[PDB]
Amino acid sequence: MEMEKEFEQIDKSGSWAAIYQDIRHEASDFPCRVAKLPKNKNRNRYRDVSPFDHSRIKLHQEDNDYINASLIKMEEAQRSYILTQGPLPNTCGHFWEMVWEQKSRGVVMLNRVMEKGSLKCAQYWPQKEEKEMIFEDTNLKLTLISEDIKSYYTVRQLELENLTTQETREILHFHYTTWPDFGVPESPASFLNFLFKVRESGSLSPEHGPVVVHCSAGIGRSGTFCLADTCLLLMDKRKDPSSVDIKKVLLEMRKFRMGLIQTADQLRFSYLAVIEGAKFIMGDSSVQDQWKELSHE
Ligand SMILES: O=C1CN(c2ccccc2)S(=O)(=O)N1
Repeated sequence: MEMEKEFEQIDKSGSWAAIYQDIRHEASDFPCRVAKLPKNKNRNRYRDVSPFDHSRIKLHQEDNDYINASLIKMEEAQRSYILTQGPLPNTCGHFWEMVWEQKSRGVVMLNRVMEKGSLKCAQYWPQKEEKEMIFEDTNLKLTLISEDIKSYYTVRQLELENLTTQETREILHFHYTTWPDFGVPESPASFLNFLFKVRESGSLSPEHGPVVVHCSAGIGRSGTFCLADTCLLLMDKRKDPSSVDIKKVLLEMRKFRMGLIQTADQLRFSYLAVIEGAKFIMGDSSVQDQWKELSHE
């Protein structure tokens, strides 16, 4: 595959930093006016990470429709994702409101509530079934139905209810717990095992709203996850891994949200995951169980 040759080429000349910095230089620049309004200062976790006005998700409420989230619509691949920051103590209600209004089925969390001794995300979901959460502001109820804890990730079945209409929906929460901030997965096997788990749940299917993906800022780890998934989907459509230009795809994604993929090594890891994942797309069913093994699930 073209990417495989390119990989060795860059790896040989050890120029990932140069390749990565080039993408940053070419990346799109669009207005983030709403995000910067004074009334929204307390709705942003990082002053330097904001959603573009053109692709930001709007909450369905007259008061304030702002939430730090972006709709990444990949027209070519035919899949959309909503990338957002880890919710703040005051935006947990906004977060579930977004999940409801956008009709999402799954939520992918790639960070931990606490990392490097600091709080990177609010405890926005219930940890015990007996203690449901109620969000007054958005009038939503959230209950833990069950959870399947594994070595490095946990899958929870949640029940989201619109207290206004009393409708109920099943939300699946996929939590990757071993992906360090500004870091990379333990191995592509571990990452791919997790991605396919999300895929097998139907959370990424077009019959549901876009899956919600987030880490702390919603650009680094979240970008890596989406880049890998989109690239695998593309070569799957054509059944031709050579037709995928990883850098072009990343640049296309960056038209919807700034700074996707935060380090040169996260870019390098992306190449590894996609090249590895190609094995499955090309008809090798056995590698999935191979990944499950190596992942030390
Ligand atoms: O790897 C990373 C680095 N991130 C980040 C990006 C900007 C500020 C703070 C943290 S992320 O939470 O988007 N994932």
